[PDB]
Amino acid sequence: SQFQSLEQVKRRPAHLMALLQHVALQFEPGPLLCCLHADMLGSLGPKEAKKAFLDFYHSFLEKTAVLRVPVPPNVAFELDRTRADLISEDVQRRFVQEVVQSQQVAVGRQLEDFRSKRLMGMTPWEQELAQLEAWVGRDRASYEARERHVAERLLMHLEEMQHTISTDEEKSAAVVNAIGLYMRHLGVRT
Repeated sequence: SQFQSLEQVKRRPAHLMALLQHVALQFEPGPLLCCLHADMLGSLGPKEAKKAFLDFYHSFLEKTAVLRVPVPPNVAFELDRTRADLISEDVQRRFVQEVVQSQQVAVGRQLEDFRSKRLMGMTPWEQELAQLEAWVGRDRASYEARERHVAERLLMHLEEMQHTISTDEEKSAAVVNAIGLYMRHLGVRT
């Protein structure tokens, strides 16, 4: 049930990597990557979250952003009229939540597609995910360690096959960096 929702998969590194590889090769990766980085932003302090939000802006909200996601007109309007310093923590959370809300449909459809394809054996790394099923155990920390180990191998593999993400080197690089950033947040060594 790791794929029932983004909330459930965002915490499972190996399962998330499989989903990421699927999306990166079958859809526009922007929406899902945006949601993951937005969640990551929510676990940072006021100071760190401020710098992280600017990166989030440059990666997913700015006009020339390679991974630009469809931005709510209200947010885009306000961003173009708000100075970085003027950005309050409250206003920042609003922008993030509104942006994340507008990605739910696309990400929801992508999760749906992943679940259907998975039943047909049309999703990557199913063998690894299957093998993890036998090791949940009684110790959550030891299981979590196993998940991070598998995810690391999947991340290494995705980087090697970077060119298959897109013919645009700027795009594939942006995707790898984006996934790398979030995986590091889950304790997955790059």
